[PDB]
Amino acid sequence: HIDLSALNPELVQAVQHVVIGPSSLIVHFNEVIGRGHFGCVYHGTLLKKIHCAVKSLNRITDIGEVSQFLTEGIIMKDFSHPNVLSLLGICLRSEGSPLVVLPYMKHGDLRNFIRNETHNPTVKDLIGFGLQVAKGMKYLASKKFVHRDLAARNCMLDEKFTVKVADFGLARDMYDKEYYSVHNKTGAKLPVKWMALESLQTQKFTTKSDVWSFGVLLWELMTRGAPPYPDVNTFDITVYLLQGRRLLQPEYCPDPLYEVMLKCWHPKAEMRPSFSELVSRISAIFSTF
Ligand SMILES: C[C@@H](c1ccc2ncccc2c1)c1nnc2ccc(-c3cnn(C)c3)nn12
Repeated sequence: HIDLSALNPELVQAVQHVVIGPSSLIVHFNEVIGRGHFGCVYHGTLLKKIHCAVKSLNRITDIGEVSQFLTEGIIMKDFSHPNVLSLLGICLRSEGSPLVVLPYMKHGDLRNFIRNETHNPTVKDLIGFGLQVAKGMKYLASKKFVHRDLAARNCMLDEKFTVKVADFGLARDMYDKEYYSVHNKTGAKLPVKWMALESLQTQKFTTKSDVWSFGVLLWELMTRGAPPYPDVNTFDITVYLLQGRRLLQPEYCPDPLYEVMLKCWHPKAEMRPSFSELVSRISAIFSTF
């Protein structure tokens, strides 16, 4: 049972903005539409009816850890961009951890979308999806918000095929455990194959290490969702990157686009482009298609 007296009254006042009454929300616990480490995602509907995705946090059973997760993710309510996933609200209730309510994404996550063989997205489709991610990440960087887990699996597609940068703030979790590894300095599960080299070394995350991840994500798009470095063990990813080695050019990636990737992986964080700069580069490349 989550007691709001246990919640920092500081937290109560930010949460209050977005709370959803339990009678305003219907959840179908028999309809799992996603699986994370903190809980499952269910089909819900929010009241004037709205189809939505209900993220459970019930795996987080400690009130203090629940309170810290809310504290860190609540700023989410303050963001608004067509390429960034929005928060519909938070449903506190009678027993168990809070439910987080997000818009329903009709086409699921981006990686599964492009791996689907009937979809068979063209090079131009894929580059366009990449442009959309660049714009959402441009917005988040302007807010000084570091994502720390950008990857194709962590972006969603709505009914209009608009890409939403997702898996951040209150929607943060690990939604595919295969790509998180404890073989890093922290000892905790991390997406080591999407991480900038200095992140693996110093354990720090910046907008510049997001740029690095965006490069890997571009690579994923052009390979239609192939796993990065299938041949590099999680034990070797750091030294591999130290030796100057990088993901290879995808068969159907335009030479100009590969150049952008290499840039995102420059060893000197300050030498890598900004997202504002990436939106320009990639737009011009898309336009020449
Ligand atoms: C709140 C949850 C969510 C949101 C909307 C959904 N709409 C429809 C269906 C499921 C949904 C799940 C969410 N928020 N950010 C993210 C980022 C990635 C993923 C994910 C799930 N599986 N895989 C392979 C990736 N989920 N995710």
